[PDB]
Amino acid sequence: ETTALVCDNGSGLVKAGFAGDDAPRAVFPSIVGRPRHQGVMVGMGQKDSYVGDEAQSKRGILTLKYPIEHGIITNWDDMEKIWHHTFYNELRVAPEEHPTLLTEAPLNPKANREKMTQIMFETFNVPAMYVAIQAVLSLYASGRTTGIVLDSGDGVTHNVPIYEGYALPHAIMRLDLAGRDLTDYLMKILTERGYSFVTTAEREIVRDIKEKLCYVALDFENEMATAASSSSLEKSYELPDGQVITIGNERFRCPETLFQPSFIGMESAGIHETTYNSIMKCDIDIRKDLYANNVMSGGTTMYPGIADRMQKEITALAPSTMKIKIIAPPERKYSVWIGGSILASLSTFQQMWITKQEYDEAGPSIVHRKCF
Amino acid sequence: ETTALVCDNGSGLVKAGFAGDDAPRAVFPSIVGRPRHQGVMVGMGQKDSYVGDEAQSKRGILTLKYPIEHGIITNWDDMEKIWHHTFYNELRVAPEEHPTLLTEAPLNPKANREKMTQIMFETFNVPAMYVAIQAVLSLYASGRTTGIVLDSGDGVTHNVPIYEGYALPHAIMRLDLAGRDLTDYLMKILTERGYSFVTTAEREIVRDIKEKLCYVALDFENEMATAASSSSLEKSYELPDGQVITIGNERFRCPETLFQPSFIGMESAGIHETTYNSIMKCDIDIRKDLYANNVMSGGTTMYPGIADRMQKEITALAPSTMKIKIIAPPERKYSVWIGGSILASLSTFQQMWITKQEYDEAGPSIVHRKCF
Amino acid sequence: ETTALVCDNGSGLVKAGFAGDDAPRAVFPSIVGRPRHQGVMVGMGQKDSYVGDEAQSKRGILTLKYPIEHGIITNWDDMEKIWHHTFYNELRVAPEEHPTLLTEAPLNPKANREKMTQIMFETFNVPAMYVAIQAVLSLYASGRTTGIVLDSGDGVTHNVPIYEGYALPHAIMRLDLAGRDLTDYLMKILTERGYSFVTTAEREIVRDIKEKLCYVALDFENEMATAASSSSLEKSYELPDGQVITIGNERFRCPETLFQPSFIGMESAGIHETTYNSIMKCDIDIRKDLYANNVMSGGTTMYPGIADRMQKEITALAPSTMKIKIIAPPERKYSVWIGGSILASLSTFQQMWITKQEYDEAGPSIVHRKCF
Amino acid sequence: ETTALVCDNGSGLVKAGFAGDDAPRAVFPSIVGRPRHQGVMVGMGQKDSYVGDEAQSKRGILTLKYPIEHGIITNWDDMEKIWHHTFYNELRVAPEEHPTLLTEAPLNPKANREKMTQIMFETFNVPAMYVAIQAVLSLYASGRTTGIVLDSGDGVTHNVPIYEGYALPHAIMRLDLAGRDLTDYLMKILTERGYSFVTTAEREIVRDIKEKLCYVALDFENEMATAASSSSLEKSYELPDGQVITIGNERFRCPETLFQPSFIGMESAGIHETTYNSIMKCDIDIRKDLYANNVMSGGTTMYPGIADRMQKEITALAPSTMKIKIIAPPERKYSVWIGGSILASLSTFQQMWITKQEYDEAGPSIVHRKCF
Ligand SMILES: Nc1ncnc2c1ncn2[C@@H]1O[C@H](COP(=O)(O)OP(=O)(O)O)[C@@H](O)[C@H]1O
Ligand SMILES: Nc1ncnc2c1ncn2[C@@H]1O[C@H](COP(=O)(O)OP(=O)(O)O)[C@@H](O)[C@H]1O
Ligand SMILES: Nc1ncnc2c1ncn2[C@@H]1O[C@H](COP(=O)(O)OP(=O)(O)O)[C@@H](O)[C@H]1O
Ligand SMILES: Nc1ncnc2c1ncn2[C@@H]1O[C@H](COP(=O)(O)OP(=O)(O)O)[C@@H](O)[C@H]1O
Ligand SMILES: [Mg+2]
Ligand SMILES: [Mg+2]
Ligand SMILES: [Mg+2]
Ligand SMILES: [Mg+2]
Repeated sequence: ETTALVCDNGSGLVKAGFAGDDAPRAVFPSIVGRPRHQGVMVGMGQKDSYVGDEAQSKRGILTLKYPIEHGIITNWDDMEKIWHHTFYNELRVAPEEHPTLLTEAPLNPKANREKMTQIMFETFNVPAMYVAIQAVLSLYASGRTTGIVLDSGDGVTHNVPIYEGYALPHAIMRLDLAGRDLTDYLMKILTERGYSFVTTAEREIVRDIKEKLCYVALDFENEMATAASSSSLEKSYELPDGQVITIGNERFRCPETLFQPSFIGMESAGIHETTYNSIMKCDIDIRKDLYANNVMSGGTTMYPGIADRMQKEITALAPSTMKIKIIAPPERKYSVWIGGSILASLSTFQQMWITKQEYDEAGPSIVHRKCF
Repeated sequence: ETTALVCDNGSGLVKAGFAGDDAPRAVFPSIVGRPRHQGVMVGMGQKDSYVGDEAQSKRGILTLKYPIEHGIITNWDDMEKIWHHTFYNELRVAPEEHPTLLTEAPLNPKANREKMTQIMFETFNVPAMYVAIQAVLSLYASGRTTGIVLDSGDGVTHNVPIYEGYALPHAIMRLDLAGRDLTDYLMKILTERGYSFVTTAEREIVRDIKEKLCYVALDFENEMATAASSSSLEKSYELPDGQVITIGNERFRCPETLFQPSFIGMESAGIHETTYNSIMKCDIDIRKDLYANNVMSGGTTMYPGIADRMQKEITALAPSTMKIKIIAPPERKYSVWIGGSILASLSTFQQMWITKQEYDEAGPSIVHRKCF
Repeated sequence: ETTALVCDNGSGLVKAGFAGDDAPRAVFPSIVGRPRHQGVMVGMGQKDSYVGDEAQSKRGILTLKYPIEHGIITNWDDMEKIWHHTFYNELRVAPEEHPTLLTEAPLNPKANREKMTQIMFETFNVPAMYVAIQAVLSLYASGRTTGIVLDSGDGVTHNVPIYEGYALPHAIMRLDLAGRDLTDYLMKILTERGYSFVTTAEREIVRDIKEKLCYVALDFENEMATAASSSSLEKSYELPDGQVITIGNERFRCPETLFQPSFIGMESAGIHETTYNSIMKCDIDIRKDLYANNVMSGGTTMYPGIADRMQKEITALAPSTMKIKIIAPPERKYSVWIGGSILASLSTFQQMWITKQEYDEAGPSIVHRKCF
Repeated sequence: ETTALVCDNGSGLVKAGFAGDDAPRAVFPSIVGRPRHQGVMVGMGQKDSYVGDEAQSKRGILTLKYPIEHGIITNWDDMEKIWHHTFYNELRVAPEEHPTLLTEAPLNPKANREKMTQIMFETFNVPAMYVAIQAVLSLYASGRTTGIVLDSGDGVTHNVPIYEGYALPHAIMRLDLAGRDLTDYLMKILTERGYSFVTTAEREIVRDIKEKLCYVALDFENEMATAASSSSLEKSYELPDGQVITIGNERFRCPETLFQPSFIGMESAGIHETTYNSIMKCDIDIRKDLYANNVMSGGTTMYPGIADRMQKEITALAPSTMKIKIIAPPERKYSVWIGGSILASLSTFQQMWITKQEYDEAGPSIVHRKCF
């Protein structure tokens, strides 16, 4: 009993490590694959399920499926299987040796935090566990206690305003347009170039196109009229089969969906008017200290030039007599885990766990009252 | 009950032996001969049928006929007769002593695998038998689990892609241009030299011309224009009657039919565009690992310089940023049997037989569900 | 200038006629044939290309090729040749006399609609033309403005939800399993009966087997176990050479691929879970009016008993408190053209053309903004 | 330069005439005779070689020899001598006045068409010449462009399928059982009556027996059992020396060799299974139009009742749901020349000659590329 596990179960990518380190020892996607062909070799019951890095190598013959949809775990027969791969096959530690700090998104169903709690005790038998909130932990990474958290992950995007210690739950604006629904819009606009990426194996190619050749336009129409002279923007990507694709104005139209959700047909507003409408529901005296502290996190805020368009477009919405400072640390991808490393290494937290003894006599409703 | 028979009934040449050896103990062609003349000696009912090595010695007075057409057994009164010659007269073992591993081509009719099964139990009374696939067994010989199998035998040629354990049945491209239909094109282009090889006895001479003086051109037109100066290429063959033939540009035009099936008038493409079109129907993530593993087998890939023209012409079709590696072992003629020796000598296979007891209560549809 | 041409260039069968009629005056397949043999008669340069009904009569000596793959035109040297056969040799009208209403599939590449537009002006010099969408025009035939369109043609199958005027482009689920890829599965399951249909000339025989003896099972396993007593289902077809085939359980396994795309190995779902997953991405208030309006069209919805299995299997997926009404008109094969006859005969459309004058000053990007 | 010569050099009988006529002006056998006795008169060097009609009158003292064996010219010192008799002594025209249309059998050696070409220019100095194929020219006589040609001449018999313009070279079934090898079987079955016809002078008597008293049985065994009551079939022939022969069942057993090549010991099948096996190698879509067009030609199809047994025995081999129509014109002996008269009298052919000027700069390989 020395250190604690921090198993950030993201909606698209599991991050796990130890309390204290500044880099997780387990980065692999939340993929549980099933083979779908015949299998004529002598390995009949040989590796019926591939999890994580296994199902990323062998993905041409596997029916991949993300077990987590918008932060809501849909398949408990598979999310147990990633955790069994997480502790034994990748971290190589016993679950019974160390406590665990699980993370989840805010506004999740109340049956979701309980079913995570039921598994970590009745299956893995951990000593103690605490389920934090992913938007709280972005402050501990940046070293603040004040700000609003644009936590655009892979399954969900949600602004959470937090003033000096005190979170404001009546102003969380959740949005279900995230990195998984940008891939599905990118596969719909690569069809107009002729390239047909359809199945789940090609879905992991388009996600790799999105992480390499896709930026955010500062102004959208003037980058659109630049694509009329289609020579200075068409970058080329080299597929796993050796083919090439000449992708042009699809470089910037796929992350513009974060600012124009009418492209994929969502009746809401982008991440510049769900931040501005989450500050205009806070109190007027703390409205000045939230403009100067705009913490971003998540994978979907790793695009080139997303801190420019946030600062350019909130300023068009804010009253123009004071400043907007988008605070984007250059390692903000892992920032939910980095704050999870710090908070599990404090002194004022080692009494805030939930032990097995406390879980017995108080039941699974002891986890919802733990700081909401 | 110690070892197992592996009776590879090829479409033109029966290979039989024991499980464990690296060379079959029975190599003789699938020929059942009938005499066609009068027979004035006292041997009236003396040896009315000659099978295999018998009908290769006495072939001047016999009406030879292959019982197997394109892998499909056409005459069950003769294919029983080769097997009765196989077990007793050549292997000299009882059929009831050892199990049997029969091989057959993929995409054969479903009545063909059943009628082989009916004979091996109700006539020879073997303990157990398993009908494998000839394209699977080329991997066990080469020691791989990944690749596409150019299995150009004597009756049929078929590319079968197999990734790491899992075969892809929706991409098998079968082709009925094989070594038997190259003999019939060679007898049609020896007519233009004047030499008339017509009957079935001379058909076994032309097959012996094809196995000795016929190579594959690397480039076809530049070897054709070389034949204008007709002195440096005309090799001579010495017939069984002592005659000679001065064969020239017919050295390379008969195996060019494997790459130009429009010579014998087939509306398909050669073995370079049925391999390339069998990879372009596989999934895109396994398309890279099939280019680097091109297993060849069968007798018709024993020509001089066939690994050159495959590697030279798939490369003209593949995207030119990555490599093609034609894997041609120097004993690939027997490679269907060599893999049959290994697979019958495993530990994870000795439960995968089909016994007589299991065949009784489950009927002849128990053999089609056995790994397709 | 009285009427308009409606040239529905299908992926497998060209339909052309006049605006106003209820039956097209030109039904012939999209086939451009090249002869592949010697041609020893005096007709040396005599009819080097046969198009449509010509290449259906003489198909034994022709290398037929469909110019259109999945709605995407692959060979512009041949698609011009069908149109030159369409206007002059079959409709017998000048192209310069009447405007033209071309149709195409949704989610086609943006270079495909432009290259059709470039040919109809710069080669045939038509007065005006409009490129509609084939899924829109299925509503005008059925006389509705509300519904989802199962447009299972020959090259492509795509559900398009359309509410009262307003199409929903963020819910089109395209699928590349159509009538051409059912023929290729039927030629792979006639091999297990022994019958080898391989070349392109026999491909037009198997397509004629599919249109006559192939129905859809209501329940699949109970029609499969019916084939164990193989006497009451084996229908016979009489080939062009006078042979017969006794086809059994291949009557219903070839259109079951429309509901089980894992048979030909596609990692997607059938046309019952791409309709249900295209309604579950529409808004919840219009989800009730799409269940009661399920327009089918295309050739591949002409099977016996396809309206039964759609209504039987969406009902297993829908919430079971309200109704599903599959609307299948008994002439739904030509329904893309029937709606094209009506829409070219309206009053509110005769200003929605694209003239040659408007095409000059605005360029080929004037056709993509025309109602998407 | 008005008309053209058509010198059909048959394997047993030279036919020559002019382009336009419906009957050749030169019918005489291909016989070059040498005298073999002493010659005691004063005519020492008097007529050392007799050609054609000369060596048919004086044949009792001449060693006759056919210069052509199975279409292959064996003695160029004699085939020049027939042509020198053909142009000057029988047609009485200069060779330099008119072009020439030579005919030959298909599948002849490539040295045979060149050596004919070398003689017609470098010895006779004709203006232009074209070497056609004898099986093509049977269609022009019958006025068709579709059918299979049973061209049973004197040296060779070969089925050639020809569809609408386009010949199919991969289905020509050549057979070396023809009218010359029926004479040699007739001289072997007249020995059992006692009559010994042995030398070449008596060989021209047996050929005259075959052309007068030999028919084809419709059913063979029932005409054989009719010969048990040997009174109603034994016809009598009157020899040149005044003797008579009472020939019985040898009337029909000598042309039965055309349907039973095992009588003279050939390992092949008759002219009913080399026509049926030459249609079963054609494509399946043209297999119906070859059954209804069975053109016969050549001298060996002049027997009484050969159109009956072809139509009676292909029908036993064909699928019995459609018809067989043996098309036998009543002048089919000269039909190779009749088609040669028409094709040399066309307008689309007078550019398809091969002049002396074109032969100089292009060499003797210009004749093989001329429509194969
Ligand atoms: N460098 C990048 N640029 C753009 N998008 C990225 C990048 N890296 C990851 N992403 C997107 O973000 C997702 C990963 O975000 P992450 O924060 O790991 O999700 P989660 O909230 O589930 O942990 C990926 O699915 C990918 O689509
Ligand atoms: N050395 C050789 N070179 C070229 N071709 C060969 C050679 N040996 C055999 N063949 C051809 O390969 C055929 C034998 O192939 P094989 O693999 O025995 O066929 P099967 O699949 O029926 O066993 C023979 O008919 C012959 O035409
Ligand atoms: N009666 C039928 N039953 C089943 N399938 C049919 C029938 N008629 C046509 N088909 C299939 O539908 C295809 C024709 O569809 P069609 O509507 O012409 O496609 P498109 O017009 O989109 O190219 C044919 O290729 C055939 O496979
Ligand atoms: N009336 C006849 N009946 C049967 N056979 C005949 C008849 N006339 C000729 N023949 C045979 O046909 C041969 C002539 O065939 P022909 O077509 O002249 O040969 P080629 O094809 O070499 O010109 C003769 O050798 C003779 O044996
Ligand atoms: Mg995350
Ligand atoms: Mg083999
Ligand atoms: Mg259509
Ligand atoms: Mg002739």
